[PDB]
Amino acid sequence: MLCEIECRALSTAHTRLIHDFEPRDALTYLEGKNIFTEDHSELISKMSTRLERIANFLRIYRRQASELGPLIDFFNYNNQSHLADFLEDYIDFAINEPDLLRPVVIAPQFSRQMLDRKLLLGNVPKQMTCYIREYHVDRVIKKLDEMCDLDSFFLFLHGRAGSGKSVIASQALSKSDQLIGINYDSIVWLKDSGTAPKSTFDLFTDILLMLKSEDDLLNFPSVEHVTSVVLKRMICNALIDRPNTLFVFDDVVQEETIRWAQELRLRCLVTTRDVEISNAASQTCEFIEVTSLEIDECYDFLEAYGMPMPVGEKEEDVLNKTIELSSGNPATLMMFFKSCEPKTFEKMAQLNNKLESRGLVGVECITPYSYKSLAMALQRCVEVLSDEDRSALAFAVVMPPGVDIPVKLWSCVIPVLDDEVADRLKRLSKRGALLSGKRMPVLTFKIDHIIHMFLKHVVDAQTIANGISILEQRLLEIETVIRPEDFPKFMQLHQKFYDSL
Amino acid sequence: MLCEIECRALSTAHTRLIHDFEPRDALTYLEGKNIFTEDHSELISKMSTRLERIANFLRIYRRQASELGPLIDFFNYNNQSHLADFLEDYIDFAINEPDLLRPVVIAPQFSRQMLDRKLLLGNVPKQMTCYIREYHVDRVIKKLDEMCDLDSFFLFLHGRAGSGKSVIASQALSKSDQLIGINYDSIVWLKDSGTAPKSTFDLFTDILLMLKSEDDLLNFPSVEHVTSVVLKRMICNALIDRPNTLFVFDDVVQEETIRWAQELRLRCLVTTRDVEISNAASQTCEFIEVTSLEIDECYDFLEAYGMPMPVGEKEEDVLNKTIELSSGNPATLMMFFKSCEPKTFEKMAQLNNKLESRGLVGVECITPYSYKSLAMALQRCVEVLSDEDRSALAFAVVMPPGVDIPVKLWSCVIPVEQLDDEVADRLKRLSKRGALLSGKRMPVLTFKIDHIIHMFLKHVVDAQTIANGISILEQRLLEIETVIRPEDFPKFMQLHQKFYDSL
Ligand SMILES: Nc1ncnc2c1ncn2[C@@H]1O[C@H](COP(=O)(O)OP(=O)(O)OP(=O)(O)O)[C@@H](O)[C@H]1O
Ligand SMILES: Nc1ncnc2c1ncn2[C@@H]1O[C@H](COP(=O)(O)OP(=O)(O)OP(=O)(O)O)[C@@H](O)[C@H]1O
Ligand SMILES: [Mg+2]
Ligand SMILES: [Mg+2]
Repeated sequence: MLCEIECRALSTAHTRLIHDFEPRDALTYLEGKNIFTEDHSELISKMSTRLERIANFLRIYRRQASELGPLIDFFNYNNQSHLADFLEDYIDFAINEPDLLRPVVIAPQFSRQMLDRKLLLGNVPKQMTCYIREYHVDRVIKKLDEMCDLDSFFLFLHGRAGSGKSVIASQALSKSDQLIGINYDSIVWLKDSGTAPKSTFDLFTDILLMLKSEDDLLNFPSVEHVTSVVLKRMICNALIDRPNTLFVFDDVVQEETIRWAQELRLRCLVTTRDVEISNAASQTCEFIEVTSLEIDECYDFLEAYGMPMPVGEKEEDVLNKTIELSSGNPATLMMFFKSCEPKTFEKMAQLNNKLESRGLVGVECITPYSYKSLAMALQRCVEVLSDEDRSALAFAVVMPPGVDIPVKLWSCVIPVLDDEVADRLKRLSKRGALLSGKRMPVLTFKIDHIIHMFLKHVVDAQTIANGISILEQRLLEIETVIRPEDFPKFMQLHQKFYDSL
Repeated sequence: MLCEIECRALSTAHTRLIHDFEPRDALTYLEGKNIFTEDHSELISKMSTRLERIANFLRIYRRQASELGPLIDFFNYNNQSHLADFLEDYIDFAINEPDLLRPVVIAPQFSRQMLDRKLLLGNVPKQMTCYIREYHVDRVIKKLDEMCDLDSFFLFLHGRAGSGKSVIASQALSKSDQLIGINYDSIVWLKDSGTAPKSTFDLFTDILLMLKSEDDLLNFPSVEHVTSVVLKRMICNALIDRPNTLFVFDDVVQEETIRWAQELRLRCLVTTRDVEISNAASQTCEFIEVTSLEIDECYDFLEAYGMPMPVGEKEEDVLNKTIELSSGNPATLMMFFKSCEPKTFEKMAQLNNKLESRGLVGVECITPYSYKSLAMALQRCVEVLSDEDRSALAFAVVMPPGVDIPVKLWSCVIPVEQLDDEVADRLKRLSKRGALLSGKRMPVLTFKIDHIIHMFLKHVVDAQTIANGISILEQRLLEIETVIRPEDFPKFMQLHQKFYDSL
């Protein structure tokens, strides 16, 4: 055999071996330099046209010669030195010059390549135009290039529900023309939502078909009936073709799906609500959290969608009302714009009210989200919890939202040393991100408003009157500052908040 | 047919028959040396790609030639002597010079990028990164190289449940680049869990497909309906292609599965809870036990996963609490880390408590194990026991865990002339069928019971059945530290009243 460079030279010099070069002329000389067999020679010497005696002379040559020499020592001898010189020069700018082009651009316009073509068969969705989160979309791409060498790995883009985890993939894959082509060769993107015990197999049924190209979606058999093991090994098969290929698993909720991408040794990205699905993986597991929208970042998001900026004082405040409500949440923001009809501080403030008094359902819209209001979405990240975690949850309604509070101070309204309350609470601000893991000054959690007006218009009416009474019970006996235990027996600073019941 | 060495040479020299070798070139010459049929020849001469006219030329060749000769007497004639020479050398370091074959005509092609390949397709799972048990992973690989010559054999990697038997295979196969390529040519890895009377056939249904390459997973017929005998002989068929091939049978529990790998004369590794499945084998049966984690080894496991080391005294003790609890058990350890939230001696000691008072379910996690808590796992190794062994088991809760005690001293709480030699008999069947106790011979025939293998029982046996074993204890109990408690002082088990209080 030869190699990519030695075969690449017979590739490069081709509109020349088309114009002038009779193969027969070389047969006698190459049956001799022992790079042919008499069946070979005649096999090529009796062809109808030359494009045959040439394509056959080339295909057959790249097999027999211990190198490319006994062919330049022929174009020289055949009055065709003008050929053997080109090929000589090509051997020189490869073995003497250790450089040619690097995987880059001499065939430009990846604008429908890396874009359109490669992305659309990855089923990547349209990236976002009118706002882009730098910080994160950047960090991601970075943590990708870092691993494009690695042989299998898990990138967890964990975050809040509806909080815009998927858009950043569509952006961080569509923005940079390196990830596709350069770092990774192809892309395959599947939304999971594996709830069933069968969704997680079936996902990797449609991946196998995401792989299987036009190469028989007709011959698509009864894939539906195959063993877990057969489909799996039958993907290892289909994988020869797609080396350095990247999977996006938009919205995973089953941990079996992750068990699967590590059984299969897959390079994958994951967008998920629940983070602990990563324990199923003993691997290069690296994560990027998707914070509630920073107080500065949101502002920018606003003007991005022609949304008016504060003139006075208690009008930016009647905007801080909204950032306070949608405690940093893209999708519940988008439901707003879409539903801020006039666009005045006026009609926005009508809504700040519809919210305190109709929860998330008071903005329920046709947002580009696959959900009406957030409530529809959250409903799920709820039913997933343990019947025990579920209980301890819907009780922590009765609270100060956007207020930082001690563990014992929570122990009062919660079911079961109150070290176990501490335990559930963390399982929560982890399994769908619902609170706050704050270590110092003192082991305290929080509860945002979005993650509240959901609860608010969702828990059985009596269950609130009950949590509040259960509050006052303990509550007795013997601003940038956490409220100490010199003054716990009264939660009266927040009587204010507590009035709204 | 040929054989493992004659077929192993066409296996070894393969990134060469990929780079340069047209099968058609050999058809005319082999229809002639009478090692083909005209249907055969055209059958291979009209293929779309060469990887076909090559895989078909190889599969078909290993059938027709009384030996491998009429193929080296061709690569010589086809200007491809650089091939026929490799294969000549390979015949030489097998029929003349034993041994020199692996160092010489095999290693200079070792490719660490080709493991990975071989491995993904053996369905070997990702080896473990952040901790590796030297002692064992090493011993294994050793006991493998020892047999890569042998024609069929059983390596039993027996051990406790969840105690990390399978990880060591993924490591001992993925760490050393000799086992794959050098010692053994290819690898096939299947998790058994054969409970049904049909799981054990079906396993060897999916192996047959593990073998059958892209060569018709489309044409996969109604394999489901074939006789035991036909599938079996139909694997002997499929085996011509995979000589020196290694099977891993992650977690076997049916002994029929072993009857099968010895009917088939298979080179296999086995990870298992129950050890007696080896009696079904009259063979080179060699075993490696997987001990509870050594008291030093565990420590290392800890720091491996950024876990804090003892500053004071009764804080390493409130670590020795945990090693004492998970009486050397990887998977029940992993459930811990995953669930040691802050990571302080504090929050770890909260858990030392959740354990004494919620058994294994007090750490039940999403560990990389295929089980929540160990309990889910053990449940099985339990329902396997004989209804009689099952009884004698759940009674030996009422005990001192991590305490070494006499047989008669057990005879008291256990079911069944007048000689308690039968208690002795069940107890051994136990620390063998899932490893549950302790086979200690001298000073005196005594067993033990670890804590993990206890807080399972603890939160599992019917409440009354404990109040009952304890009363049944005191009954006999009367009548007429590095030292076993003698029989001068048996009538009182009061040293362990301490332990016994927790009831
Ligand atoms: N420019 C933008 N960048 C990021 N997110 C945006 C942008 N514009 C709007 N969004 C909001 O995010 C919504 C969809 O977000 P996304 O699907 O990423 O959330 P998610 O966290 O993936 O939720 P899930 O995984 O549960 O579907 C949009 O319909 C919109 O409400
Ligand atoms: N080297 C290791 N590093 C970290 N964790 C380990 C290691 N070995 C074992 N474990 C623990 O054990 C789990 C898998 O254990 P393993 O599969 O080895 O046990 P097993 O004896 O095979 O049980 P079974 O026979 O039922 O498969 C891991 O998810 C982890 O919790
Ligand atoms: Mg989405
Ligand atoms: Mg296992």
